Amino acid sequence: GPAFEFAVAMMKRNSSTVKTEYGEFTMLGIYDRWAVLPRHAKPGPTILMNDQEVGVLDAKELVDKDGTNLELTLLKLNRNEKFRDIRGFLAKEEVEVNEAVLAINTSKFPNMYIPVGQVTEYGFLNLGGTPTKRMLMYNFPTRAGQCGGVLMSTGKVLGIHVGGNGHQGFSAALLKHYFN
Ligand SMILES: *[C@](O)(C(=O)NCc1ccccc1)[C@H](C[C@@H]1CCNC1=O)NC(=O)[C@H](Cc1ccccc1)NC(=O)/C=C/c1ccccc1
Repeated sequence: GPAFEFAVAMMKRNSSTVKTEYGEFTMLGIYDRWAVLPRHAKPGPTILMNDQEVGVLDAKELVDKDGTNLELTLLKLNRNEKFRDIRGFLAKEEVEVNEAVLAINTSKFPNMYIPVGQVTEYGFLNLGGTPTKRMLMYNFPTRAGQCGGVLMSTGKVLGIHVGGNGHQGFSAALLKHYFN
């Protein structure tokens, strides 16, 4: 109930639809001109954000202290408007919750919300041939076009949807320290 209300407002204020050469994704703006996509979106020097061409000043593919994939890319966008600052909604470590909502904002899934149920710290996953850490898992059959979806509970932005095996979905935990 509260989590859906939270999700809808978060998506209205901070999310957008992006197209790269690799597809269409939900994008979440974090603060200032820094946003996040799934790594596999592979943003080039320009992206389409709500159909408008926007320059990418800088792009950072995140890894842990061993070089292990986190499956997030951080993007600094060449634009006047600043994102509302949502770092206070990001945890310091992986959040487990009993009820979460996954929010999608593309041309395909416009303004769609999915109650995924329980979110568990899955940790390690071999994600399409790549060893990947800090995965959050939910037992909903997510499908192609949901990448970049934003995983939320009431007052919490938990992670970004980056993959699925047809039966379970996985989110990269969105941690506060990535945005210091
Ligand atoms: C998203 O990337 C996605 O929704 N992409 C847009 C898209 C639209 C149309 C066609 C194809 C893609 C995708 C979400 C998955 C797909 C099935 N269910 C989901 O929730 N994610 C992937 O395709 C990722 C891509 C990837 C991740 C990391 C590095 C490089 C690429 N791959 C997987 O989820 C693979 C999973 C897997 C599981 C078991 C065994 C082998 C592979």
